[PDB]
Formats: sequence, C-alpha cells, structure tokens
Amino acid sequence: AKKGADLVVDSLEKQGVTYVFGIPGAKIDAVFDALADRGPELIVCRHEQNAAFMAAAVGRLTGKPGVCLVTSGPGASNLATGLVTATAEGDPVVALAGAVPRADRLKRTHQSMDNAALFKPVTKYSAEVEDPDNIPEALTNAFRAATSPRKGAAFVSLPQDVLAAPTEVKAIGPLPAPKLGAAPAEAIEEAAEAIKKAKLPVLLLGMRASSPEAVAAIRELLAKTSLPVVETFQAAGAISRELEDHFFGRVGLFRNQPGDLLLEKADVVLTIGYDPVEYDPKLWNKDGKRTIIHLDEVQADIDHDYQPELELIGDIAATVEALAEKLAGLELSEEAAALLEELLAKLAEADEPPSALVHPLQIIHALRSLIDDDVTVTCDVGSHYIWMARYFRSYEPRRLLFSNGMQTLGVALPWAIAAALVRPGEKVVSISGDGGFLFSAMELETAVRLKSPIVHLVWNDGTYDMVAFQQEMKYGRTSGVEFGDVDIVKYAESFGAKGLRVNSPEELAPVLKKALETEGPVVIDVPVDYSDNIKLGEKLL
Amino acid sequence: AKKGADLVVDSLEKQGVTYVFGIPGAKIDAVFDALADRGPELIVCRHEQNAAFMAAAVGRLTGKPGVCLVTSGPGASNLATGLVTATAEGDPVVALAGAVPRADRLKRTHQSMDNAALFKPVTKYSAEVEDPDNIPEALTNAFRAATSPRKGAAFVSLPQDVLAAPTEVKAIGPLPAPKLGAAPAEAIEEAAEAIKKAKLPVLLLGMRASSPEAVAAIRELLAKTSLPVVETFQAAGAISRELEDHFFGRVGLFRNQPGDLLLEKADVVLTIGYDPVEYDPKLWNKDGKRTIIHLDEVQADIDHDYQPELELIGDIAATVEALAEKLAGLELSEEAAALLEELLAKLAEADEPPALVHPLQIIHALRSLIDDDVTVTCDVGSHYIWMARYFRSYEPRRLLFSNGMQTLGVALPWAIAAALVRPGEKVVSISGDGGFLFSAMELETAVRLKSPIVHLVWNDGTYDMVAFQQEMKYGRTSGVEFGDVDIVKYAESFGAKGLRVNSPEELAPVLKKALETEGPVVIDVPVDYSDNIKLGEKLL
Amino acid sequence: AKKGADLVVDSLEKQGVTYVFGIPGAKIDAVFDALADRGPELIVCRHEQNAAFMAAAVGRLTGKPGVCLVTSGPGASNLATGLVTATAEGDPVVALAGAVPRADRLKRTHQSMDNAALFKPVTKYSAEVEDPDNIPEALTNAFRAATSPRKGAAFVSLPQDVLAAPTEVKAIGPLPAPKLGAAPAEAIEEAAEAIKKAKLPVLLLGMRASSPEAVAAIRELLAKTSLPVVETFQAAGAISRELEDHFFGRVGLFRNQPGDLLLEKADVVLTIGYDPVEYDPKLWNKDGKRTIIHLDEVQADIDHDYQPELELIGDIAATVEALAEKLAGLELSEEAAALLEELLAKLAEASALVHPLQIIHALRSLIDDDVTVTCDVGSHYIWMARYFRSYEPRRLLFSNGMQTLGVALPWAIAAALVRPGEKVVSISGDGGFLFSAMELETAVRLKSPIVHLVWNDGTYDMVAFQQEMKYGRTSGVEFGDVDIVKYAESFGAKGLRVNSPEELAPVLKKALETEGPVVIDVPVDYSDNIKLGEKLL
Ligand SMILES: Cc1ncc(C[n+]2csc(CCOP(=O)(O)OP(=O)(O)O)c2C)c(N)n1
Ligand SMILES: Cc1ncc(C[n+]2csc(CCOP(=O)(O)OP(=O)(O)O)c2C)c(N)n1
Ligand SMILES: Cc1ncc(C[n+]2csc(CCOP(=O)(O)OP(=O)(O)O)c2C)c(N)n1
Ligand SMILES: [Mg+2]
Ligand SMILES: [Mg+2]
Ligand SMILES: [Mg+2]
Repeated sequence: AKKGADLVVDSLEKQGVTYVFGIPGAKIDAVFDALADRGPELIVCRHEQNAAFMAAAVGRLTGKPGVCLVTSGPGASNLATGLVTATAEGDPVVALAGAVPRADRLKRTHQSMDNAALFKPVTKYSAEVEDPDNIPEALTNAFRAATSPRKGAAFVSLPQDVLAAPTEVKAIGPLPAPKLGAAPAEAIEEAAEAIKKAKLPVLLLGMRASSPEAVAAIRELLAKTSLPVVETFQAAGAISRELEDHFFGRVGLFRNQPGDLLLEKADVVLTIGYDPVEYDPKLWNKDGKRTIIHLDEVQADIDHDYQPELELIGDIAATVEALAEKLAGLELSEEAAALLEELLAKLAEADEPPSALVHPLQIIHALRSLIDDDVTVTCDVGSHYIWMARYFRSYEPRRLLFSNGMQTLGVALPWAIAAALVRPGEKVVSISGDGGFLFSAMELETAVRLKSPIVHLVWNDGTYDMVAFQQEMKYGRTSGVEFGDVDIVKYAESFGAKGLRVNSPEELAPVLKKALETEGPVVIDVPVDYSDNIKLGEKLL
Repeated sequence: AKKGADLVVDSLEKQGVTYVFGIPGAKIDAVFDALADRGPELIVCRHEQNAAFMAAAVGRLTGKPGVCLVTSGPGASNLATGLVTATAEGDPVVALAGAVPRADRLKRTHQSMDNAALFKPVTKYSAEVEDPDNIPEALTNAFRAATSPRKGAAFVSLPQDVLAAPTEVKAIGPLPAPKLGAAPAEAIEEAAEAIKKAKLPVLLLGMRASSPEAVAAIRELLAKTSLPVVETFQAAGAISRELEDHFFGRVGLFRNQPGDLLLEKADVVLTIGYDPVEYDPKLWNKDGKRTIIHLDEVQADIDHDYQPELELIGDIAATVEALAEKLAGLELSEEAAALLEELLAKLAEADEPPALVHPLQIIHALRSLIDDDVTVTCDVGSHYIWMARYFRSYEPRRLLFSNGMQTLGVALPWAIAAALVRPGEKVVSISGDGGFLFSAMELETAVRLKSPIVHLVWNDGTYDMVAFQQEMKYGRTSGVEFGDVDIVKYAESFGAKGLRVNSPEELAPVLKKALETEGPVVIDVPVDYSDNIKLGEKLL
Repeated sequence: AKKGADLVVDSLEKQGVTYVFGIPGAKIDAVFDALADRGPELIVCRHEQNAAFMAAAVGRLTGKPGVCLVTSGPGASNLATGLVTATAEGDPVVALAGAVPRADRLKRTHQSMDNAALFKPVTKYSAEVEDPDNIPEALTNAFRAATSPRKGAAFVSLPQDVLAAPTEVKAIGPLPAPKLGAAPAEAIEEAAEAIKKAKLPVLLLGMRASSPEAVAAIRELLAKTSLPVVETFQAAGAISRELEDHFFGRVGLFRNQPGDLLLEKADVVLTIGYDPVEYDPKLWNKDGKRTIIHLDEVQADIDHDYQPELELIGDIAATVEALAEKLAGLELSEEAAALLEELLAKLAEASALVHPLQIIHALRSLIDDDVTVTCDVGSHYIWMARYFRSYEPRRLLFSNGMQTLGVALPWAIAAALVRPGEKVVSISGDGGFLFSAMELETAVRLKSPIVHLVWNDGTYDMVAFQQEMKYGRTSGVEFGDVDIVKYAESFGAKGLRVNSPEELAPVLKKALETEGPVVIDVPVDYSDNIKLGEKLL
C-alpha cells in the first residue's frame, strides 16, 4: 500500500518541483519521511516565514510555484505574512501544512486550528483535504490556482491521518495552467488608433509586465516606436541598456518624480500588467484628463481615478506584439521630444552623488558599476528600498526584486537564498536595513549551509527610517523608530559567514569587490548617510 | 445635496438596470426613498428569496446582473440560497443589503450581523462599504465581478449611516466588463487536428455554451461539420431544429442515457463551456480512454476523471468559429454513421408516450403548443429530470434549470423575471407539489404585474426525486409524504386563474386555454409517477 | 452494522429529542432512513426556513435545543436566517445538514458549499465532522453549546460518506450542560445595599429573565419588596396577575413609554437577563447618572450608555433569590409612591375595520394563561408587545432580536407540539404571513390547534410609517391583495373574516372552539400607527 503522504511527494515531482522549503513537525513528518528517499530536495529553514519567502522568490523568478512545507498550528500560522506577500505581489506559492487528524478536528488537541479558514483572506486557494484520494486533485488545482493570472498563494491543509491513510489512486500528471490569446483584434486596433492620435502617449509598465515573455515583446515594441515608458518598482528589468532612451524612471510612493510629471502631461496612457497595489491611481491620475488603456492578463479594478476607456485582456506578450505591428514606426511630436529630453536631464541630475558615512547614492552607483546583468539583486523594505527603487538600474528581467505589494520586512535575504538556487553559478546581492535584517537574519545559517554566493548589504542608520521620516512629515517627531546597535560583522561571523564593514566612503568600492570575489555568504555593514531621506517625500506641486 | 443612497441609485442608473427586486426595511429605506424620485422600477417581492431568484433570471437571460435590494439582518440572510444558486449556475446578480451603522457594527442591536463574512463562501464578491465616497467604485466592481467569466453573485453590504452620509463624488460610468480573444491559434490548430484524426469526436456542451453568442458560433460549426453533440441540462437551446440531427440528448444525474453511451464510445471529446457541477466527470469518463479538449472562458478543474490533454481558454464564440474554419467539411466514418443512427432511434424511442397524465404526455402536449418565443422555467424534482431529458428547446435560453444547486422554488420567480425581460411573450413554469410552495407567495407579484405566466404543478403528493432515490438506496422512503393543497383554490386566493387536468384527454384543451388566458394561470396536473424509479436505473 | 448516520440518531435519542423538523435530500437521506425505524419523530416541513423557526420555538419553550435536519446545498442555506434569529434571540437550536463527501469537498459538484464557513457568523458553533467516530462528540458539544448561557444555534455539517461509513463507537449519554452558582455573595450584598439606599430602584427584565426558573425567583423577590418592573418584549410573562401592581409596561422600539420614564427617574436600575438587542441602551440611559447593576448569566457588553457599576454574573435564579433575602420588606419612598401611581394612570389610559386595541382586548379576554400566543413582526408586533398582557412565562413569543418575518405560524406549530392539549394563537400581518404561510399544510397535517390572525392592512405598515417619519413618503410598501379565507381553505384549514367590529369577539370564540387550524382575516385600522413612534417623553 501507498499512503497519502507518498501521494503528496508524487504530486510535487509531477510539477517538477526541484526544491521544498520546510520545517518538520509531528503532524507533517509523514511527508518529510517520504521526501527522505525521493522527490524534491528539502531545504531545512530556520523559520517558516522565510520558507514562504523563498517559495515566493521561486515563483517570481520561474513563474511556477515555489513550495513550502510546515506543520500544524504554529508552523502553519508562521506562513501568514509570507502568503499575503506572495498573493499581493503575484508570486506563485503552494503552501503545504499539516493538521490534527480528522477525528481531532473539533477537539482541543495540541496545534489544532482551522487552517483553511485562516488562509482564506490571504490566498487564491485555501483548502483542507479530508480524503487521501483527493490529494492529487487538490494539489494540481492548487498549483494551477497559484499559476493562473493574478498569481498568488495556494494553501492546502493536510490532516495527519489522511497523510497516513492508504490510497490506491495515482498522482495527476503535469497539467500546465494554459496561456490566453491576445485581446480581441478589434480592441487592439482601437487602442492603436488612440495612441497614433495621441500627442503624448506614455506606457506604464507594472508588476505583470516584467516577466521574460512580456519583456521580450515589450522591447520589441519599443524598438519599433518612440514610446516613452515609466515603471512601477516591480516592473524593473523591462527596458534594456539598448532601449534606455525610452525609460523615464520608476514611479513610487510619493508623486514627486519626473515619471509622475510625464504621466500628467500624457493624454494617452497604456498601462501594461499594471496592478494598483504598487501605485495608487489617485496619485498620478487625480484630474482624470487622460485616456487610460488597460493592457493586462486580467480585467481592471475600477477606481474613481482609474476608469479604463479600453481594456486589452489577454496574453500580454501576444497583445503587445500584435500592437507593435500596428504602431511600428510611430514617431513623437517635436514638443514631446523637447519635453522628454528635459525630463531625462532631470532624471540624470537626481542620479548624481552629493563624513565617514556612505551616502545612499554612492552605494547604488558603486554596486551597479561592479555587477553585470547576470547578477540577481534582492531588496528589503525601508528607506533603502526607496533609494534602490528609484536609482538602481536593472536591464534584464527579474534581476531586481522588491516587496512593493505588501512591503514586508525580511524578504531580501531569503529571496537571495532562493535566487541562488534558481540561478546556480551566479552571484546574488541582497540589500536590507538594520531593522528588517533581523526579521530574517536567521536564514544566514541556511545560506552558509548552502554556501549561497550571497553578498548582503545592511544599510545602518540605527532606526526604522522609512516610518520615521514619514512620522517627521506628519507630526514633526518620530516615535518608536529607535533601536540599539548590533555588530553586523560579529553577527555574520557567529554564523560562519564573512563579515565586512565600510568605515569610509573611500572604502566602499574595495569592500564590495572583495565581497563579490568572496566565496560563500558575506554580510557588509554600511553606515549610511540618511540626511537626505526626508526629501524622498517632498512635493513637486 | 447628495447622500450615499442617491449614489447607489445613480450607479444602478449607470449600469442600465431596468428593475430592482426588493423588500424594504429600516436600514435600507434610504435607497427605497431615492428610488421613489428616479431610477429602476422596484418590483416589491413577497420574500427576499424570490428577489434573488429573479435577479438570477435576469442574469441568466440578459448576461448582465440582476439586482435585488434588501434590509439588514433577516432581509440579508434570506438571500443566502439565492446567491449560491446564482454563483453555482453562472447567473450574474448584484445583491444590495442594508446594515446597522458603523458605530453599531460591534454592538448587540437589532438586525446586526456580519453581512460580508456571511456571503464570502457563497459569492464572487462580498464586501461592505464603510465610506460613502467608495459606493460608486464598490458597485462598479461588484457588477464587473458578477459578469466576469464564471459569472455569479456580488454582495455589497451598505451601512445605514453610509447611505445617509453626504458625498460629492460622481457615479462611475458604465465600464463594461470586457471579453477575451480566441484561445491561442496554435492551440486551436492542435485541437482541430485531434478531431480530424479522431474516429468518433463528440462535443459536450455545458452551462456556458448556451449563451446567444456561444450558440451562434456553435451552430455555425455544426452547419459545417458532421459533429455529434450531447448537452448538460443548462446547455439546452444550443441546437436549432435545423441541426437536430446533431443532438444526442441531455446527460444528467445518472449514467443511463444514449448520450452517456455516446460519450463512452468517443475517443475525443471537445467540452465547450463545461462546468462539472452539472455532470460529475466520474460519471461519464471513469475509464479515462478519451482525449479531453477543454474549450471554455476559464481553465478547468482537474478531477481524477477529467484531465484535459489540451485547453482552449478564451472567448468561446471566437474560439469555436476559429475552429469551425479548421474543421469545415469534416465527415463521419461509416461505422460512426451507423452508431449515431442507432442512438437516434434509441432517443426517439424513449421519447414516446404510453386519470393521471404521464410526464411524457405533458411534455409532448406542451412542446406541441408553444412556439420558440416562449421561455420555459423548471423547478427541481422528478419533473426536472423528465423536462431536462425529454423537453426540447431550440432557441438559446428558453428552458431554464437549476442544475448547479438544484434549488427548489426557482421556477415561478424565474418566470416573473423572464416576462419582464421579454415583454409580450408567454412564459411557462413547471413545478411539483412541494417546490411550488417554496416560492408560491410570488403569485401575488405575478398577479400584480399581470405576468403572462402558465405554471404547471406536477401533483403527486410527495417529494418523488428524494423518494425514488431513497427507495433505490434503502428500499423505503422517509419524510417524503405530505398532505394535499388544492392548487386551483390556491391560485384563486391570489386572483390568478386556476385549472385542473382531471383526465389525460383534458390536458391539451387545458393547456391551450391557459396559454390564451391573459394574466397568471396555475394548472394542477395529477401525474403518473410509476415510471420515475426507472430514471435512476443502471442501464449500462 | 453501525454507520455514522445511525450514530447521529443515537445521539439525538440521548438528548431526549422528541421531534425533528426536516426536509430530506440526497446527501442526508441516510439519517432520514435511520429515523424511519426509531428515535425522534420527523415533522416534514415545506421550507427549511420554517424547520429552523420551529426548532427555535422548541428552544424558547423548553430551554433545550430544537433540532432541524436538512440536505446539502440549498437545504443548508435555507437555514441561514432561521439560525441567526435563534442565535440573536437566545433560542437553542441544533441544525444538522448534509454535505457532499470528503473527496468531493473541493470539487465543483452539485450542492457543494463551505457549510461550516457559511454558518460561522450565525451560530455559536459551526463545524463539519470529517470522521464518523467524532459524530457523538461533535453533536454532544453542539447541543451543549446551544444550551450554554447566551444560548443560540449550533450547526453541524455531515458529509454524505461519513454518514455512510461504518463505526463501532457508542453514542454519548445525555451530557447535561450544567448550572452556575449565584454571583459572588459579596457582589449580591453590594448590590443589595445600593438598592436600599436608592430613592427609586427599578428592575429592567430582559430576554433571559423570562425562563421558568428565572420567573419563579423573580416573582419571589417581587412578593417581598416594593420593586417596580419594566419589561423588554421577550421578558413577557414574568409578572403574574398577583404582582401586576409591579408592572409598568414593555419598553420598546421608541422611547415614548411610561416605562421609559420610570427608567429615567430611576437612580438605580437592576437589569436582569438584559440583552441590548431588544433595547439599545442609548435610548434609556442616554441622559442621567443612574447606577446600572447587571444581573445576568453572562457578562455585559459595554456601551457608551451602558457602563454597569456592578455585575452579578451567575445563575439568575440563584442570584435573585439570594438578593431577595437581602431586600425582603423594603418599601418605597413617598416620592416614588406618588410617581408610580401617576404613571399607572398614564398606563391604563391605553368604520368596518377593527382597531388594533379592540383585537388585543377581545383576544386577551377570550384565552386563559394556558394558551401560547406567538407573534410575527410588523406594526402588529408593536401593538401586541405594548398592550397584550401575558401572565405566565413564555406564553407570548416575539422575534425582538432579529425581527424576522414569518416566525409566528411555525412557532405556533412547534408550540402546539411541546404543549399538547392547549390552544395556540398566532398573529401576523398580510406581508409576513406569506413568508411562512406554506407551513399551514404542516399545521393541517398535525391538526395543530392554532388560531392565526392576519392583521390585514394592505401594506408593510412598520416600514411605511417609519418611512413616513423619515422621508414623508412610503416606497415599496404596497402589494396586491390575497384572500386570506380562500387561502386557508386551499390548505384544508378553516378561514374566517371579521367584516364588522361587532363580529370580532364571536368569530374568535368560534375559531377557538373550532378543532384544527384556523386563519382569521382581520381588516385592521392602522390610522393610529404613526403615533407609536411619537414623542411623549
Ligand atoms: C513586517 C513589517 N513590519 C513593519 C513594517 C512597517 N515598516 C516599513 S519600513 C519600516 C522601517 C524599516 O527599517 P529598516 O529595515 O532599518 O530600513 P530603513 O528604513 O531604516 O532604511 C517599518 C517598521 C512593514 N512594512 N512590515
Ligand atoms: C431548497 C431545497 N430543499 C430541498 C431539496 C431536496 N430536494 C430535491 S428534489 C426534492 C423533491 C421536490 O418535490 P416536488 O417539487 O414535489 O417534485 P417531485 O420530485 O415530486 O416531482 C427535494 C426535497 C432541494 N434540492 N432544494
Ligand atoms: C425577513 C424580513 N424581511 C423584511 C423585514 C423588514 N420589515 C420589518 S416589519 C416590515 C413590515 C411587515 O409588514 P406586515 O408583516 O404586513 O405587518 P404590518 O407592519 O403591516 O402590520 C418589514 C418589511 C424584516 N424585519 N425581516
Ligand atoms: Mg534602519
Ligand atoms: Mg411532488
Ligand atoms: Mg401589513
């Protein structure tokens, strides 16, 4: 006989799952025993939060779900943040959690909890299997749900006794969630005329635009047009070095960017793969003096300040390259040419440098200058994520990963561990702050164990700056943002990672190159100069 | 100056809502006051249940959401079944419910209840607005959610104080929910080859295949091919009288039909707009010796016994007429020609009738007396098995079933709505003795609207579907017998005309007079239910 | 061999469930087959809604859960309103519903639904059992949850295959949910002192005061004191004809009653079994600085205008009799005596159509204290709540927690089952009557000794006269006519009509003498209903 836990592993190996991020427990150790002989490799993590973070990173970089595996109760509830972040940022994840047996469901036993009810608000798919026979079906649809447009987390609760119960059904095959056609040809033609008749057409790329397939088709469009482009944070990597002329910056949390002015002067905006989570439409479209065209894999959500005049629902890559044929050779007006060149001048101006503290822009330029396009960069949340988002340039798809949907602390380091597994042989850079670093720093042990070729930069200010300089704006006074010091170099070494410090701005470029040449995980303490951070919230008008 | 309630009506005005089925209350009477001055016509209903039944009928027939409007607490909770039936059967509805004010939400006060949490398991979209400014956005997205593929119910809870609070925001224009392209051209080409290589290809049409646009593209294809089609109860209407040769019956609750045998012998099945709610794949694909091709607006759910080898997701109409081009002139094998002819004989044979009137002679009498411009609505029960498998409907959405939830009572409210969507047409409703009373209150609404309805009550004195299934499993019924209600008296309490068929010889006359009768009519039909156990027989 | 469904009936037998109001279906017919050979009697209903109303009535009248039994999907969802009403009005109910099998949970198949999630907002207990062995435990606790203080509805979803799966576990024996002690004796003494110092103390009885055990202890206290009392609608029946001197009306939906004044002039209010669902505290404790003492079986919920200075949590009957010993023989202030007498005087001051008061006085004069009277919701429920006096516990049942339409007639069928040999009177309006009128067939089937009065006005007056107050215009309240006599006779019940005010008393007496169900059409005069919401305070 073969039990339900066997049939979980079989399902996972039908999906081609190469790794599983887990922490074992009594209610789930059946599956961990099955994995001992066969199936995906098991990355033992040091907190379930980071196992979900790693699963989301796999989703972001491959487009197929990453997999975490945890036990009942506390193990399951430690996924909560990990899966909201996945779901909100379009990262496919399949979370597998144990549960008490079916007879103990309604009982007060150790670690009993309504797993499925908890994860309903934070997943595309939350379910508990109550028959071992249905495990193959539940998991296949969970994977398909996580991969289907508007990607996200699929949670499946597995009772201890169903995992141990015998079953004779086979695992379901690899059944790929399929792709769509392009938007209707009449709609694509309608959007084309609008763009041609426009005086300042602008492209707004969003979180779904930055997939390899979408980026290839978008670059194809930009090669054939004069079309200006602005990016949401997670759209990074769409334009290339070749097409950098089309790039007018990343529109962010405050409407104070050259990209925001460009969106205002537009009379026609083609949003591609645009999710409002990254940029509230009330920020850039308040007056409603623009035709919006919504190109996306799923219809739009209507805001007061987001009323698509047209929607091109279908495969972004298919619709855009159908639209490229219709827009090929479109040139811009001379008054648009003047406007765009002037904005590039402002864009290059803010990307210039200004104590033994290293200013954030010196970090960005030094690091960009030291890594090729074949290095993935992950980034935590904080003021450092504002600086990176608006000034660090990534020219190949999905080489600069941000948490801009839920903005959760700690993602950087686990994402980097996952990034190195997805992309072996490649260095990976992870950027965090002093506060968020401790949200996930436990996985430095997992990094050292995998010898992850990681270089983590901890920007040290001593405070939770993003929340602070916002508090200063609203109240003239921070509150609850200060914390004591931890020696980042000594911290790295307790884990057997290499720890370095940048005690001068003169010292930054040398420390980076030694760390990049260093084999195995490395953590660099960067005392950072946050004098200018309040300016990130300043207003243009 | 404008309050939140005004901005609800303005939103309804923007979606082109013609009617709103409502029952007022303290917490929602702001909106009922705004409807008094302008906006959709308000059909006062006699139970919130039937307002949601009608809302779903509007969605079934127009493809745009029907709207019900109810108050807090009891008004809201009486929508529950109406919204699960709408969601499970792809009927767009937007249910609007009042709630206690924001300051009273966490308090134990009259009619307080977590509206949004209650409807989460039973809707596409369950939300409570907590700012009057957000009303136009919440309702637009609720409407777009109901009409997004896999259509269903969108519930919006409306706190009293929000409806009364002022606001200056404008209503949001009609932002139509958009349609997809055809499935990728390489996938359509791949499906076409499989069908040409297939010894016996069969189409399985489902609940999404019976839309006007889908049906138009399906008929075009069948005009250009020799393709056999089997339908799920709610796929009714897809095949016209011209293409009736292609039709091999409706596959149902039991695997005992010629259409089931045809699905078995197929080596390639192209499912169009197929939702398994109507027919478990365990029931017709148990051996898994078929190429399944899933054509639909949304990807499939994987069963053990449903693993499509190809999926063509996209606008069904676009994908089908793309595929019609590739398959034009496809011919059957001569061994397929023989097989299908033999099955049509088995199909014609079962569709043959023997003081009670047999279910078949009802169907033949009724079909013979109503044109294709007459909508027919059916309740759930043994009558719904007879109607689903033996009443033929040849124009899209002229035979409405509850085959997703199998909810009792739907028939009569569905007819009241159907007559409002299609004025100047007769509407026939079919129910049994038990299900009629679930919804019989709305006969007052029908008389009020003078709905041109002709409601047939298949009278047996029991809940036969539950019984003959109980007899199959346990050799004994339990809790299926109930006392008799004079259907003719019942109709006349409400001011409707009541007729009874005392003899089979009297059926055709009684039908014709009822159809010529202006205003609602209820017909008591004493039926012969000796043969109903045979609907569940194992014949294969 | 024993299956899970057998073990569902065995559990019910252990709870002493006499009747089960149900509608069978494919997913639950296992239990309907088990119920065919033994155990609880099955009342076939004509809508699950009503099955839940009848179950709630059994809970209201016995204090032990009533039981309804339905199938998956539509059968389950037709309980929603029934169970939130029960839960809001403290009526113990155990709802049992079929569900698709455990392998088809996550499948898009007929009548599949998240039963447990749906009923979480509406019950004190919503669960699906996924192991037949766990059936006796899940039910026992469900029954105990429904009977537990702050009683309400417990929902149990039963997968079809679990019902069919073998099991050898036994059922669990009647597990009586237990009783509490009286509140701490220090707290009772503390409250007692506050009352003796008070110049005008007032009791506010609520929905948990009207249980038999509470009422007996309350009457004992009132016999030994000069305490004035005011009731919530569902507190009806607390005060006997002997102690009517203590009763100062039922505080209602508007703050315009003599009872609302005594509440204002009170310097101390001892609330007993008080649930704010019946009367929002902002209506009476709004303006003043009266000491609130919360006596109840569960702690209070803090309102801005309800901040008790003391709480006596525990068995209400034990607490009030302990407090009766501390307050025996306490007599009123002369300033309180004058006040009370004046407001008894304000109290007793209260066309072919019949005026609502004439109905109330005719009916009250015709029926004993051994006649249950149920009432629907509508303007008639205002007239009955304020002016129909009920002198024995739980003989006047109102839906004053959810205010759901249709409860009256099903409540009466259930009431006749729990109290056989007694006539039952049910009162409804033209609108609410059609919400539940189907069950007239069930009534005829059981020959329930019911007399149903339809106050026939032509509209939904409560909303109408409230709409008039707020907007000066009704909207959506008017509906066509139904012949209530012809309707009754469709079902084989007798139908009667009062064509004259002079004909009312005769037809009631003929209806009361008539055996089996009766529906009386009453054309009612609703001119004065606007005044129910008038200011007089
Ligand atoms: C899990 C989580 N906790 C808290 C926050 C709120 N938050 C956002 S940025 C921030 C400050 C982070 O400080 P640090 O990581 O040191 O970066 P800095 O802003 O100092 O550069 C906080 C507390 C969040 N978004 N997610
Ligand atoms: C709301 C609801 N309640 C109960 C059921 C279960 N059920 C399915 S068929 C049926 C019998 C219907 O009786 P009737 O309308 O007289 O039809 P018949 O089977 O006698 O033709 C019942 C109770 C259901 N499907 N929906
Ligand atoms: C199930 C339900 N539906 C609607 C309401 C709102 N409501 C409360 S009273 C009422 C009027 C009922 O009219 P009727 O029953 O005829 O009594 P009347 O006020 O006319 O005496 C309405 C619509 C409710 N509380 N519960
Ligand atoms: Mg910091
Ligand atoms: Mg019947
Ligand atoms: Mg009325």
